[PDB]
Amino acid sequence: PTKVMVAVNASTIKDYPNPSISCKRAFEWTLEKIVRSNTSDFKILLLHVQVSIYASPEDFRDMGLHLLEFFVNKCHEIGVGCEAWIKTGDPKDVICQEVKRVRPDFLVVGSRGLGTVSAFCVKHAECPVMTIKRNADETPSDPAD
Amino acid sequence: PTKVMVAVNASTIKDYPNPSISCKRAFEWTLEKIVRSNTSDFKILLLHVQVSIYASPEDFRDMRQSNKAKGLHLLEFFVNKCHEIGVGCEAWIKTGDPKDVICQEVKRVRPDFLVVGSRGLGTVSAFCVKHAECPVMTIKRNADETPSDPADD
Ligand SMILES: Nc1ncnc2c1ncn2[C@@H]1O[C@H](COP(=O)(O)O)[C@@H](O)[C@H]1O
Ligand SMILES: Nc1ncnc2c1ncn2[C@@H]1O[C@H](COP(=O)(O)O)[C@@H](O)[C@H]1O
Repeated sequence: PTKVMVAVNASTIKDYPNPSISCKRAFEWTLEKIVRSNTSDFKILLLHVQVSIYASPEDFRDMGLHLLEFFVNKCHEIGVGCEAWIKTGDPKDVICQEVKRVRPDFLVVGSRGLGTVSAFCVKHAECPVMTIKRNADETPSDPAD
Repeated sequence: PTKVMVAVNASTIKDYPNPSISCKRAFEWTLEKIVRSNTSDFKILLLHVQVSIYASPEDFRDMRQSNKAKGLHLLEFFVNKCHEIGVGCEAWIKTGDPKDVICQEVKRVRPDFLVVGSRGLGTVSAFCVKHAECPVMTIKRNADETPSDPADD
């Protein structure tokens, strides 16, 4: 079973807990075009890298995981096996550290196509890397978003 | 069926008409890890980018070693590889600057993704990842087939 690591992160423009447009597209494309209906031939490894006094009812209302849950649901829905977890530190380094630890067959990263993370992975990950850029119609006017 | 474009080129260290170590690794890896036994779920699109008076027998040997011929022999190697395991394929040659042409071909043919080998030098693979208008899979060579000078392919 081909182990596909998918680096997933939060959106900075879409409200929380939405995944970034880039990693969502990358994830969905991978399921559409790579996994297809062959759901037992692949295993998705979802990695997200992450960087008390109460005085009124209001303070209780005010009071990474929900991201992972979005993708785990997507996998469950079409029946692909997955494992999802969080590690801490600099995302591009940690992704690479996790590639050498987990040894997935390849790494999927979205990319905003700005020329940080996706470029470093391609350069340094110790497995093949699939870089997926956003569709034109879902690319924000400012590509950095 | 997922259209997989695979950019293939000739080796400069291996005698002709051998594929480069990197694109060979790239192709074989894709068959092994992506296509697997599901040979009808994928279609391989093999692209090679290529960069008359005869006076002596030697001129005919040269012709047979031209880029055109280096090109076709290259395509035939991969088409045989596809046919052997029963994966549908299409293979052709375009002319010009390889990185530019690969990208032009991506937008013309519209494959679901592009597979390129990579020597891991930090020319072609990095340009594709940056510019191709489809997903790009970059596959580097195994340690044990990487020549002492990584520029060699
Ligand atoms: N904090 C993170 N944790 C896991 N993956 C990340 C993280 N940040 C970025 N990525 C990956 O990098 C992609 C964006 O790459 P880039 O545009 O080069 O920053 C996202 O689609 C993710 O695949
Ligand atoms: N003439 C060419 N035609 C098609 N693909 C090429 C050509 N030259 C290089 N490539 C692709 O670029 C890869 C090498 O990438 P790089 O080491 O980054 O130059 C090869 O493995 C091929 O996948």
